[PDB]
Amino acid sequence: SVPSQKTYQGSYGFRLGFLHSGTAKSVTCTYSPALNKMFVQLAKTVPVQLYVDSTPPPGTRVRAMAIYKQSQHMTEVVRRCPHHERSSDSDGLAPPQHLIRVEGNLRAEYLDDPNTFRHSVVVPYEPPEVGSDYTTIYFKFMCNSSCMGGMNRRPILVIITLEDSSGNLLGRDSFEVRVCACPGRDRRTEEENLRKKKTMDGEYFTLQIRGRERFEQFRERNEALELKDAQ
Amino acid sequence: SVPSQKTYQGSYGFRLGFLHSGTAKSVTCTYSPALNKMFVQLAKTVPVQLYVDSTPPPGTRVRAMAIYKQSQHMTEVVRRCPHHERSSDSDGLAPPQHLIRVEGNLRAEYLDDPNTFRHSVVVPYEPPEVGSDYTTIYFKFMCNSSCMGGMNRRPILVIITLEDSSGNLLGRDSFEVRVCACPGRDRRTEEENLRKKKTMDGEYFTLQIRGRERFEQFRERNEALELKDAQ
Amino acid sequence: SVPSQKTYQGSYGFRLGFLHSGTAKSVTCTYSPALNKMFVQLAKTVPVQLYVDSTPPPGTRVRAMAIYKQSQHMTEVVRRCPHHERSSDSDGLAPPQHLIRVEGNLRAEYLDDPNTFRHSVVVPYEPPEVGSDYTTIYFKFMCNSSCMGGMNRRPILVIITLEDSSGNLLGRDSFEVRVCACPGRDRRTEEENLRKKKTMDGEYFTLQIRGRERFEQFRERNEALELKDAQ
Amino acid sequence: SVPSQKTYQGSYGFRLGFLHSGTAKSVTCTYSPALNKMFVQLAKTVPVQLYVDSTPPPGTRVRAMAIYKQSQHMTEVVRRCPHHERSSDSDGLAPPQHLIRVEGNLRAEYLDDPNTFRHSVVVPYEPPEVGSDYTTIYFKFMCNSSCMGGMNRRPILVIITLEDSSGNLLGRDSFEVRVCACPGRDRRTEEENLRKKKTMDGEYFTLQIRGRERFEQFRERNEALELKDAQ
DNA sequence: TGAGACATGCCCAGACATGCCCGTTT
DNA sequence: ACGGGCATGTCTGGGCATGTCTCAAA
Ligand SMILES: [Zn+2]
Ligand SMILES: [Zn+2]
Ligand SMILES: [Zn+2]
Ligand SMILES: [Zn+2]
Repeated sequence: SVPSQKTYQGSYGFRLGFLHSGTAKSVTCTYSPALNKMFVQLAKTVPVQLYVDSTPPPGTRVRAMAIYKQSQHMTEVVRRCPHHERSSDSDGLAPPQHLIRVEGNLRAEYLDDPNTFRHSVVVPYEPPEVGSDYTTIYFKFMCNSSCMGGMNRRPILVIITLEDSSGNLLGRDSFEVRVCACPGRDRRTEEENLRKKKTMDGEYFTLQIRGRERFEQFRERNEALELKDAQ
Repeated sequence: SVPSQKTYQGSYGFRLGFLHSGTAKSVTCTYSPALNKMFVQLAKTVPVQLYVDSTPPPGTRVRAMAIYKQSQHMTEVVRRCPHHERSSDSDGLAPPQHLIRVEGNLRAEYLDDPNTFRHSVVVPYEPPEVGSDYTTIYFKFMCNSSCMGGMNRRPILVIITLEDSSGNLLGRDSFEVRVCACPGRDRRTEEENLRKKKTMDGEYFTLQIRGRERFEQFRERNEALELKDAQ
Repeated sequence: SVPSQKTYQGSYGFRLGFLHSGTAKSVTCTYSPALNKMFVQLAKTVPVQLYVDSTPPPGTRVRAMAIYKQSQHMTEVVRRCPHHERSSDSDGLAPPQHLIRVEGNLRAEYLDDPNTFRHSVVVPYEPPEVGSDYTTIYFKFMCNSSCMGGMNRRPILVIITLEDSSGNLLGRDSFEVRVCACPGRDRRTEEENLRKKKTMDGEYFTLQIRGRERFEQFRERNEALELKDAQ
Repeated sequence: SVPSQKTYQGSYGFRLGFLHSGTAKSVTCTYSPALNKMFVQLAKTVPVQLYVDSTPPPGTRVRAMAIYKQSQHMTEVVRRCPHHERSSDSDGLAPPQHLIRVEGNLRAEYLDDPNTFRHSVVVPYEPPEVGSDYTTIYFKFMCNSSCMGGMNRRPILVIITLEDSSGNLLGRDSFEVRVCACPGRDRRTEEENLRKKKTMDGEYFTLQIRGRERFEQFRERNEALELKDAQ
């Protein structure tokens, strides 16, 4: 079974938010909106902001899980490479197989589901600190997005979800994460192969569309991309 | 007896949906909008969606059984060549003789009717989560649609039924499959054969777009339209 | 264990000889000396000549065995593809797994060694028929040099050997065989990629060789290829 | 404890020999007379010849062991990386953790010396088949020479040794290994960086040659000799 | 540390490979 | 009865991907 990744703000307008990269511990963790992807170094900290309109009811929790992005791999549980699964790199509260880890919260709980066989981590929801309108959370990924025996270069996706005391869904969101050794580089590169997927390709193509009422449906459809593009 | 490929939605809405993606020569899957055919590689994952209207009673199961579309052999069991049939992989819960399997679903069941010796698989039916509005089971075909001493190029058609808790009918639909090597290829090419095979008649509407795949999906997203005027 | 393929005429000057192709059942079996390779169709007859100086002692036998040509494959026994291993295409005297078969000799014996696990066939040595100075023998190969589960396109090598009553070696020889569906074609093609491996490549390269006495060793060495080439 | 590598021909003039393969990135194994190094891909065949002036006593054995080359790690037992170790390969006759395996020899024995803890495999010595004047033996290296949590990019040295019935040293020789994914390329480079690092001292005669493949062949014959006057 | 410059495992668009199915000549 | 397109599985050199080492400048 492959858990959903469908965005769903729920009745609390739950959604995620990230920070920029170019100061202190930034090159060791950068986010590119154009890709909605987080580039980060093995075992280094990645901060994430939880935004919510109203306020979650008592007992509310926040969970984080990973699924592969590509379809031929989804059904495959995202484990940790074997080499690393055998290392003292564990605060103690978190099992060695788990890829994702919450940093700085002894209230965090790790789960290795009996049925789905999926790996996840949960923490009690906490209200924003007076001043800011979000609750930042810290994550750490324990294997490179290219370890053999592990993810094996298969792009992964992190699904953050807001569940109630009973576990029921209340809101969901997600983002792509690539663990590596040169976040800055890999980000540029990828932001480049994109800034080269629009210019490099410019040729035009036509299409025959029968139906007076149908043409206006494709017209107003394509007349829409003509705006959100040249800008 | 012989299984019917009658497009029987049922009284709930047991239909089919497939992911819209490119058709370059490097992908493992790619659907035939037109021919309702599939082009997944050997042993790769096949994402099959299942929309509906009303939730069937607590027990409805889904099943998969293959059939050769060609009238000549449309009465012969769809097995595996003794080669791969003599091969066991990471799956100690799914017989080597069966063609179709489901990925991640320990609730699955593979059986050969003691009357038809038919290869079929039945996996429990789960309803859509909160937010989303459908469900997709992950199928995996274990043999090329051209392996000598088996299917042997004989085109096929997967019959996905929605039989209730007592094996009785309650929904059904099907689609063609082509376990080939370059899914993009035998999709770019097995498609043009229906893009020069006839000239036809009619007066469309002129509408040109932009983009390579951006459009390759656009003109592609032009087939699912006029199909509501014949059968 | 990979049996030897080292040519060895022995004390009887044992060696092999073939015929030309371009008459009757020729296109269904051709030999190209430039390659010392026999191109032949599945299940069709291939004739081979056994030449020997003196005359083998009483009890002498002749064996034929196949080994893969490429090194990463030698250690692999040359079996028959699974599809074919299950067919009535057997005179009865010869097991279905065996690739090589002697045609027209009920005195022939097939072996499936207990240790080497190799497949072989043997026949009592017979003197030339008055007139010719050789003993022709007939072979048949029961799988295409490209059957999956079988040789799988891996080039094979046939080692004919002259053993005594006890089994001791007395002479050995060998030749390359490719089973296919278009011997003529495949032969030309290959005789072409060769007639294109000498002309296509002509550039010269130099080499520094210290040692007065050593230079004359490479001189008389290369001064040798200058003769057997332009001719 | 660290085993000796000091060559030792012994009273039977024991020493190894290798084939003469090329460098196309399609080769799976390829030795270097220059570097006296083998470049084989993961789990592929590496034939090693065994020459001996006189035949050994009844019971003589050949044992092959690996050692890290570098003085720093020369005391660290060579094991398979965590990943490949957790893979039971179609060779249940051999320990899942042994780096070196032998192919096609049921009489082979794998070892885990209690004291030293080193790993090695042994096989009974076999006299050269008539006509031939040496014995080859087939090995496989179950792990790239850079698996992490394994050799981890550390060069190793395989020490073939000839021991007797009562395991006494009889002779010994060795060679360098590297398990890649491009034995062709990797060797070209490594061989090239030597074919530049040295200038040597002397008077060199000049010999022009025709043909890249042929030239490369002499060049090899010549670099091998240029080693027969170094160490 | 920040940017090259390697090192070394792997993708791949574009050929090649190889069994066949026509159709038509010596 | 041997040259010709054809349906399909597959090889391959040129390039790309991804961790890590190395030297000079805030
Ligand atoms: Zn790892
Ligand atoms: Zn098959
Ligand atoms: Zn076969
Ligand atoms: Zn390994």
